[PDB]
Amino acid sequence: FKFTAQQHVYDINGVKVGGQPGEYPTVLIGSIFYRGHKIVSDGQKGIFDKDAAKALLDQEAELSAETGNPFIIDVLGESVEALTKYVEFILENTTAPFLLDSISPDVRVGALKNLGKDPEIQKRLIYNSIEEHYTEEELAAIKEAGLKTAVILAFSKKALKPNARIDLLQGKDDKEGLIAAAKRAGIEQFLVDPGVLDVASNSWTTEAINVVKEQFGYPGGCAPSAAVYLWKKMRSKGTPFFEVAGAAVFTYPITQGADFILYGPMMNAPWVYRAIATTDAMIAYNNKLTGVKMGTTEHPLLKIF
Amino acid sequence: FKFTAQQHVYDINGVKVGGQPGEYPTVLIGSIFYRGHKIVSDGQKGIFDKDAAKALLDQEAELSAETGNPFIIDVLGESVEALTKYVEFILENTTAPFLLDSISPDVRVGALKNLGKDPEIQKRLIYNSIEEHYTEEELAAIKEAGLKTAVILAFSKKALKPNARIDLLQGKDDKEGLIAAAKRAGIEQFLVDPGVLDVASNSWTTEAINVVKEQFGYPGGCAPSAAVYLWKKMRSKGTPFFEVAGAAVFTYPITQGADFILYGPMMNAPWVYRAIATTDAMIAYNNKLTGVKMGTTEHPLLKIF
Repeated sequence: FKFTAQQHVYDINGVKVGGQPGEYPTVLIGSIFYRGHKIVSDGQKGIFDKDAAKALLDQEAELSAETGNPFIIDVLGESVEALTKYVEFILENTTAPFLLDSISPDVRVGALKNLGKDPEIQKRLIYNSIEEHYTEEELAAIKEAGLKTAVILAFSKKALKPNARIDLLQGKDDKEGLIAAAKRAGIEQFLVDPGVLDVASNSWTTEAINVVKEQFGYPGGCAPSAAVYLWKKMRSKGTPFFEVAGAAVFTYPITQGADFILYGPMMNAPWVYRAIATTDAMIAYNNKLTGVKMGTTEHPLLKIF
Repeated sequence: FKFTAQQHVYDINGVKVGGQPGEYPTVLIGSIFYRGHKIVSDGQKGIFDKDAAKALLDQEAELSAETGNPFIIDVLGESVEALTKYVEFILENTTAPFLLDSISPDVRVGALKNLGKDPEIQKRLIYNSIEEHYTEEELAAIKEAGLKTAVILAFSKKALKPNARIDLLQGKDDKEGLIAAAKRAGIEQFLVDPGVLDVASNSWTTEAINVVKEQFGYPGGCAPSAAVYLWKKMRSKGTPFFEVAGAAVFTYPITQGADFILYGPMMNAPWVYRAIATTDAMIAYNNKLTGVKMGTTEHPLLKIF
């Protein structure tokens, strides 16, 4: 299958994201300094294991080189002080782009203030996320930082149908669309995450990704990790049950033409990369029938066999 | 996914197979007495550990009850003596349908000859397979047995592309094709397996399954286990890398609307059931969008969470 709209392929400090199915490998986004991460001893001050963080980053580079799946780091923080330190460390200890990420918007806003309108921040920092309840101070913070790429969380807990993403992105009635809001903050590149409620509803998330790519061509992806970790029945079964079950959830959106996955904790990268790379290789082999051409030689199809 | 043709749903001794995606759970087909299966002490005579074989069968029943994925047993033999004894054991020690399976047509034919005319054989035994080298003797033997269900195997290194596998199935030029051959043997129910050449080309297998369901409405599935076991680079990595990779391969045809998977050795059932059930739950959650109704309450979506 192929999408009608010409697909946006963004180049985020070397990382290609988007395209027609089989054109580009899945971009894999691993979480670090998340709530309960054992390498963080104090989430308020940002006291973290630099050796263990470096080792996770080096492992991501090695898996990325093995499969050809590019990586963006999901950097989480619970305070301005902590997320600022986390971001400074990520900037120095990898070349990867990264998500500035937090549960609390005020943590993202505060961290942007500290980081300033640094040209490296504009090239490597992706705002996570512009959500339905965005504030003017949030858009001002993004604009002062001079950011160019954001995750658009195209999720409304009152608008669960895939077709409603057209309304959320474009706007409807008196409501400014999320794309219009991002553009006001100076954002030019939109990674669309339609949101995941639970594991089963990942099928609606992936259908929403298809609508967005079909009609607008923005790269589409999602973040099923929270839904997988709340599946206590699977998680307590141990190896390899939790891993294959996770693999089934994380690969599913890719089988329907999604462009990126937030796969959760980076410690799971070794099995996530191998499953995702397997799905990419099979999708790209289908190119041979569709005439769709790979946009890079760094593709799992040419690497993992 | 929703398929053009009206789908054929077979009821094989209580096991539902086929339909629109999300209508019925994936049927999982585990292999027993395969080459090198260590519970077999003599593969020529069919001497095996009956308690160990019973333990695999009981485990399949337990996993099936957990997820709601029905099971058919893939019963392999390398001799008429062995496959006859294997079939007699499976008849008495499970209620499940099974594949009468051998690489050697002579072994399949010989074993079928031993089993005679038996309504239990006609209801439970699925011939594996009607394939490109079929003989009139083999069709006559199937007709004498009064079998009604067969695996139609389009695996041929003279039919690599999906549309060439459809030509093998429906017939072309001087060939009646595999479906026409099965019908002359009195087969009325066709489980179509386009074959797996290698891991990457599981997408071509899946494209062939899609054409079958689009045009004919016959249940479609495949047997990717050999291709996964021959993947030295991935298998070398061990647990859980081999399994998540295997799960990516086995779930992929299900994400594109396939009806059944031969997942290889029954010992792998514990992780195969957990991955496949996960994909099924996500597919069934789509049912409102596709306009599909579940045909049963025994569905992973209603059981595994």
